[PDB]
Amino acid sequence: MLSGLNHLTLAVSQLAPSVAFYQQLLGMTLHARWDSGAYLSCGDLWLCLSLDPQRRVTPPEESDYTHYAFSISEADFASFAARLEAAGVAVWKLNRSEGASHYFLDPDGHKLELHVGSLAQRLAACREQPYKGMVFFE
Amino acid sequence: MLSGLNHLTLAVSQLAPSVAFYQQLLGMTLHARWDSGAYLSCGDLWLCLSLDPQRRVTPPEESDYTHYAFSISEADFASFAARLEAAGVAVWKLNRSEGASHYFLDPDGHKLELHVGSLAQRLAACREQPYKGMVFF
Ligand SMILES: C[C@@H]1O[C@@H]1P(=O)(O)O
Ligand SMILES: C[C@@H]1O[C@@H]1P(=O)(O)O
Ligand SMILES: [K+]
Ligand SMILES: [K+]
Ligand SMILES: [Mn+2]
Ligand SMILES: [Mn+2]
Repeated sequence: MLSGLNHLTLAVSQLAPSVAFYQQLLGMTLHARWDSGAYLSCGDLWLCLSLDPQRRVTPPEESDYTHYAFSISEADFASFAARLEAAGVAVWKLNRSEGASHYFLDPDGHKLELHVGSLAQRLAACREQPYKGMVFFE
Repeated sequence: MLSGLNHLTLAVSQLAPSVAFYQQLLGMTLHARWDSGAYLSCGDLWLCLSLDPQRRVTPPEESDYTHYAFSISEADFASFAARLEAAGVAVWKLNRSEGASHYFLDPDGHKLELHVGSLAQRLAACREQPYKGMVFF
C-alpha cells in the first residue's frame, strides 16, 4: 500500500543556481549538498536536486503540462508571488482554476505552482461547476 | 512561506490507460474524472492526470533523472514490486542507494519509484558515509 509522496527529484543543469532558487527564493530548508546534488525540505516534502548532464534549460512551450505545486496560505500568497516576479522569475500560465495560483518556472524550466486550496476544496468546487464530462466516485 | 507539496500533475497521452495504472496497479484512490483529466489521492498526495496532446511516450534513456517516489512500508515493498513486475511494468534502473527502492515507469515514461525510508534516514546514512564533496547543514 502506498502511503504518500516519499520524495521529489528534479534534474538540474547547474547545482549552485538551483540550490539558491529553492533555498533563498522559495525559502526551503537546505539540509545537505554534494557535488552531484542537494537535499532540501519544504514542510513534509523531501526535495532532491540532481546534477544531470542530460538536463537542458527548457522553455515552457517545449515541455508538457507536468508540474509541481507547493502549498501557501491565502495571507502569504500575493506578496510571495510579487517577490518572485521582482526576482525575475518567469510566469508560464495565468490562473484559471479555483483557488489562488501562481505558475512560475525554475532555472531549468521545471514548471512550478503556488496554490491556495486542498483537493477537498477543488472537488467541492467541481461539483458546483463540473468540467466537461466530469464524473465523481464515492 | 511554503508548507509542503500541494499537488503533483502528470501529463498523459491516453487518459483511460493512465487512470487504470494509478488506480488499479498502484492502488491510488480515484476521486473524479473528466474528458481531459483525473484527480486521485495517495495518502496526503493529491495527484492530477492531465490529458495532453503534447505528451510523448518517452523512453527512459531520452529523459533526465527527474522522478517521483512514493512511500511504502518495509513489509509491503517486496510483494508490491513483484506485482508490478508480473504486470509487465518496466524498470528503468537498479537500486544503488540506501533503503529499498523499485524504479519503474508509468505508461508515458514518467520515472517513478517505490522507496522505504525518510529524509532523516538518508541524512543519517550520509553522515556515516558522505557522498563525493558532501557538505552538511
Ligand atoms: C490542480 C491540477 O494541476 C491542475 P491546475 O493547476 O490546472 O488546477
Ligand atoms: C533520493 C533521491 O532521488 C535520489 P535516489 O532515488 O537516487 O536515492
Ligand atoms: K488555481
Ligand atoms: K534507495
Ligand atoms: Mn496545478
Ligand atoms: Mn529517488
